[PDB]
Amino acid sequence: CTWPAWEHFKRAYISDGGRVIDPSDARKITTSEGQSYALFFALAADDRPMFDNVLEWTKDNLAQGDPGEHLPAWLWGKKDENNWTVLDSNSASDADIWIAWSLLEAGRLWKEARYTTLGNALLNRIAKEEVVTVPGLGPMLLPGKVGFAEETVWRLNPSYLPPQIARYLTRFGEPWTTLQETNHRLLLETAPKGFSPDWVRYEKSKGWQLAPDKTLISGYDAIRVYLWVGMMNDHDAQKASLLERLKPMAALTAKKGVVPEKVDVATAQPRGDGPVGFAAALLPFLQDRDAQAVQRQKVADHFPGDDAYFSYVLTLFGQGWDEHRFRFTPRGELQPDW
Repeated sequence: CTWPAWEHFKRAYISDGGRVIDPSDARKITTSEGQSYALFFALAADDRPMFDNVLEWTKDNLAQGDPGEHLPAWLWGKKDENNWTVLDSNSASDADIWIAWSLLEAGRLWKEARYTTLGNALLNRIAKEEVVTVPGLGPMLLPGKVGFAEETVWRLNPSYLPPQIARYLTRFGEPWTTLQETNHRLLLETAPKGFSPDWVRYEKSKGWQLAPDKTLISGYDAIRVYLWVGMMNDHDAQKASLLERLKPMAALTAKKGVVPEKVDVATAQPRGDGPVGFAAALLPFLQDRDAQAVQRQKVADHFPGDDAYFSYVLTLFGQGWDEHRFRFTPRGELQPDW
């Protein structure tokens, strides 16, 4: 009853103490993102021992022992020859959200009230520290607790709140009820050519900043937008509207046979070939049987090695969903494959 790609990921990328190590950083870093993804994959795999191992490392080393009182620091690793510690105390809200959702779903599915308590506390802390009311938009999720909000300009990351997780979180009331609506609009309104940006700015009295720009690109963050949308349950009434908006990414991938590495959000111009992780990330997204099969062949023949954290986690998400390793319900709950 095992998931072999996850078994190997545990052996090759997760320390005995429970931290996900990106081997491609000289500092041998752990990110809150790596931890949150490990929590999700452990829950999908019905792997409570690794879930607890990862969670305990996260709370003690990223959150001063209590994510309910401290948002996890996003970056941890080797600072000096003699000091392995937090490298950046700032948060990353995509990770905070995935941790909170994974805690709530583990508490529900494993019937363990402590996961629920910690997830509820973390979710309230996310709301307190990195959800703000933006004039003209309403409540929005900032990419982190500092550094993305100023008096007249805000910067958002469309990949940071998967639509199905937003749908799930509405069960806890405001601000999650309204955040689901503002997130849906964010995804539709900032993809004027059908490509979602890594990062997008909103300016007071001016609206979204969508003029052509070298930093307004569908790249290594925005690839996950298409992934999240593809993994929505078909009975979520809003999946269709998101697939329709983002359909040019599917058409471009199918035409080329290769997922582009970067696409200019304002002009739709592609450049570069994405890594195997981008191929896997689009498996749930591509609705055409043939285009999907072309990417499936790439993932099968170029499966990521032990030196490729990013392509590996994208592959666990996309190939995992492609292999029915997990599903989401129409409300964004985990539909486990146990």
